Amino acid sequence: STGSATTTPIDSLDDAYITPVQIGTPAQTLNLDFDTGSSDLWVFSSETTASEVDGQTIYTPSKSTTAKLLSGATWSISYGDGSSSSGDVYTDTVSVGGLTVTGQAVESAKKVSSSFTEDSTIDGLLGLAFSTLNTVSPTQQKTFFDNAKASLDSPVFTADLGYHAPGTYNFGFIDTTAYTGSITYTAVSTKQGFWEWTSTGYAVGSGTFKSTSIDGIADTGTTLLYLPATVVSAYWAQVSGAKSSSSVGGYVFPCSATLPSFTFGVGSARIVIPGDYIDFGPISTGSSSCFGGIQSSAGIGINIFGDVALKAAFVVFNGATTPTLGFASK
Ligand SMILES: N#Cc1c(N)n[nH]c1N1CCCC1
Ligand SMILES: N#Cc1c(N)n[nH]c1N1CCCC1
Repeated sequence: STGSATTTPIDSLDDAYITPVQIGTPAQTLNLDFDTGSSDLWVFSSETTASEVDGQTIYTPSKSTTAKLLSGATWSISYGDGSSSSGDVYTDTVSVGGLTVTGQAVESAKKVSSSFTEDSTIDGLLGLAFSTLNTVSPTQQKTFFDNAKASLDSPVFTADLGYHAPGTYNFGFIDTTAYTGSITYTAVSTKQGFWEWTSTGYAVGSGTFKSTSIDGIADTGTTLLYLPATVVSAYWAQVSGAKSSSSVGGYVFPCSATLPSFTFGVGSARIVIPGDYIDFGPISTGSSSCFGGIQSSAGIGINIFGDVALKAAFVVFNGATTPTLGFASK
């Protein structure tokens, strides 16, 4: 089998992407944030504290003839950025772009933190990292990909995120029309539960490529590109007037600037992020200070190849026995 679904930016800055997902019988369609940096499929629901719902579409398991309470199971997730959610668990039928999994764990939120409440466009998360990070207790549950994998034509999914435009998540096949040149594959460590790999270096603008190993994670659920402070300083040094602002929370730059591109290495290959992709707009409405899309990972403990990086590529998440990651230009 295969599946193919369109993923759409939630706003004009590509802060996140939402993908429609069918849950239950009859189908309840929710728009979920596909997240290769976490491993829980959780949703706003009829069980979510009323004051914590503000415009989201909710899953109502009592209206699904295929929903079953997973007795005794609870879940609780605290994301690196301080957001959180928790609740109980149903199994139900979940379909993405025509690919159906029966008995998928659908984690129903009883509580969500304010950042989730405030984003009316995101109805939940669909985790695509390794199932070892799944938070359901006392019996850990599998991700949608892990459940689907054996049935797929090939044990892979691909992320093709758009810049200020829709893109695609495919399951089970590689669309050879969706990229240019060749796909370069690179090793993955699953030791921390992530799609963790090592970039071979970087360049700023038309500058020389610096060969240096940068370990990090391919994380569709993170907006920005978080890299070591040395690398990030070298980038922003090429933008007149750029500075790191503790009050704003990272590097900002004059909105009148033209940003240089940023290149990252994948083996001997190179992925070029255009300068425009690194512009996250005014820090507040009407400001002439703009927020940068490349930021230091120093306070995080891991480098993160988030949407800013991934949207410059066609990315293959190869879930074979020894997983790998592939990147192509597009
Ligand atoms: N922090 C964090 C994070 C990450 N590294 N990947 N996806 C994250 N999400 C937080 C909000 C929903 C998804
Ligand atoms: N201002 C500023 C600043 C800072 N506090 N740390 N790094 C900075 N930059 C790196 C090159 C551009 C400015």
